[PDB]
This record gives sequence, C-alpha cells and structure tokens, in this order.
Amino acid sequence: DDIKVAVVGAMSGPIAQWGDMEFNGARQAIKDINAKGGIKGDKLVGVEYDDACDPKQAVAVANKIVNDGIKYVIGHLCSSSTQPASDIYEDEGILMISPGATNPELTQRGYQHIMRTAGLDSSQGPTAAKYILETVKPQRIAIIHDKQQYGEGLARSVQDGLKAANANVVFFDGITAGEKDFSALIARLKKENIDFVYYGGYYPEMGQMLRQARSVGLKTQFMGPEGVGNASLSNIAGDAAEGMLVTMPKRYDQDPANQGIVDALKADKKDPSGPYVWITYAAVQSLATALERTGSDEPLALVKDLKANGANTVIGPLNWDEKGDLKGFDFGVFQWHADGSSTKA
Ligand SMILES: N[C@@H](Cc1ccccc1)C(=O)O
Repeated sequence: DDIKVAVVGAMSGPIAQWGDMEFNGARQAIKDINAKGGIKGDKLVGVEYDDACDPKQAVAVANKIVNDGIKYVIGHLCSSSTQPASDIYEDEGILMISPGATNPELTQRGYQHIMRTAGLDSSQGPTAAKYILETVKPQRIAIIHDKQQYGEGLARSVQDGLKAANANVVFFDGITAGEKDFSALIARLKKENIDFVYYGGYYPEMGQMLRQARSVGLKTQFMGPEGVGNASLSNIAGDAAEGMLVTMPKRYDQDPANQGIVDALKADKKDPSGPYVWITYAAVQSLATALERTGSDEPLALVKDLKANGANTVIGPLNWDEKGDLKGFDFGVFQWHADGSSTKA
C-alpha cells in the first residue's frame, strides 16, 4: 500500500521561504523515489503540514499527525517548533527526522525516535567565533539575538567562544522578531563605536538591520548564522547586503553528482541553490533507505538501521551517532553580495 510520510514546516509566516526549500526538496525526493520504483513497489505519499514555524501550531500538527496514523515525519523546520513536537513523537513512537533544526538540545535528552539531517549549532557557533577571532579580528563587538531558541542559542554560543579568548564584547541584547524599526539599536552601535555585530536569528530582521545600518553610514561588519543566508536577505537589505558574513552548509547544488536533481528543479523553475532543498531531500532518502533495507515499518527499527548502517544521500554518505546527529556536518563562512550571490570567505 502507499506509505504516508508527513512533511512539516513553515508554509506561512515570516520565514516561509525556508519552508519553500524544504517542501521543494521533499517533493522532488518523493517523486524521484517513486519514479525509480518506490519502496519495493509501495509509493511514498507526502502529507504536508504547515506549522508556521510556530511552537503552538507545531504541537497541534504533531497531535494531528498522531491522530492521522502517520508513523514517519520529515520535520519540523525550526528548532522551537521541532523540539515540543519531538516530545509528542517520542511519546507516541513516531519517527521524526528534522532537515532544519540545528539547536543542540533536541538530541541531548535521551530520545530514541529522533534524528536530523541538519547540522548542530554546537558546531556552527564555534565556527563563527573562530572566524571572528582569527580573521575578522574586531575591536568592539556587540551580539544581538531574537530571544528565540535558535537565535539566542547561537548568540550565546558565539559570545562564549569570543569571551573564552577575552574578546571585547561590549554588550549582548535581544530584539523582537517582526521589528521593522532598528533606529535605536543602530544609534547605539554608532555611539558605542561597534565595529562588529553577530546576530542570532533569521533573515527578515538581519536584512532590515543591514539596510538601516548603511543608511546612517555605519561601517560595522555584521555576521549571522545560516538562518540569515537566504535569497531574501539581499532583496530586503539592498546594497547593504554586501560584505555580510554568514555561516552556511556546503553548496550541495554544486556537487556534480546532484546535477540531475538540479536540472529537475530547474525544469520546474524552482531555485535549486538553497542548502535546505538538499538537506530535506537527504532526510527523505534516509527514511527510504531504512524502509528498503529493513523491510520494517517500525520507527525504532528504522532509526536503529540508520544509526548502524547510514545512508547515501545528496548531501553525501551519512553516519549518525547514537543521539541522532550527523557526524562530520560542518558549516563554512561566506561573504554575501547585493545580488544574492555569496563567495567563500
Ligand atoms: N536551523 C534553524 C532553521 C533553519 C532552517 C532552514 C534554513 C535556515 C534555518 C533552526 O534550528 O531554527
């Protein structure tokens, strides 16, 4: 019979663009696996849920998935939506592989039914710090975040890395997501002579901050995590995007092995360049690999199978640890441009 797979992330709300990547990836993976035969003849059927990357809606989606009888979830997208959902999946015996959530705590609580194909901010944070310390070498640093699990997690991790090396972090502060007016913060960066800012959060805020910064003449170097590194960033920020630093996964679209899938997305006129197309595609491949190899429909048998034997995916040969995290997932540093391109820093 058909095998239902829930796919969960933002299809509404302020970061729906990251969701667009996720769904585009999941859909192409499901199509490709079904075109190749399915799972010994059984077709994968994607069942899509919008959690708006909102913790309360995520919980409602998780409860709906349980009620719907679905046993496998590729989701959720954001850390603060994925973690409360994971509590329900774990309790109910449902497999959950997140292609998006990077915050460490998800997989540090002993859970057995949870995995990711996303990286960890316990790696992303230190990488930013190292680059800041060793290459940027700033004089006066401010660290800003959006008071949310992902962004504040990362802002804390970078502060910790920088303060370990006695760097001059002048202040640490939160802003409210959705904020369109950064004139107060920007005046502070100017008056306090801040030449470097790290912002833990997502592109809508980062873009507005960059545009407003350059409009008053601030020359401050900004940096953020992969959450800011979107085609939207440069549209929102304008020429102010130029020079922004971002940590991001490898450019899987440039791997020659993916040229066929790149072409598939291109024939649909979908953008293939975002890392999360591939990271989601790889979660679907992972689940499919487990289903094919085990012949089991048990979530825990599928998770045991991936942790023992791995999967070959569009983001490379995958190996997971006993907590459900990928070994060897690294983030690189990139320099953004007004036209939305980016170069290795
Ligand atoms: N990694 C982010 C979500 C994210 C998904 C896709 C791209 C960028 C960011 C988090 O844990 O919330």
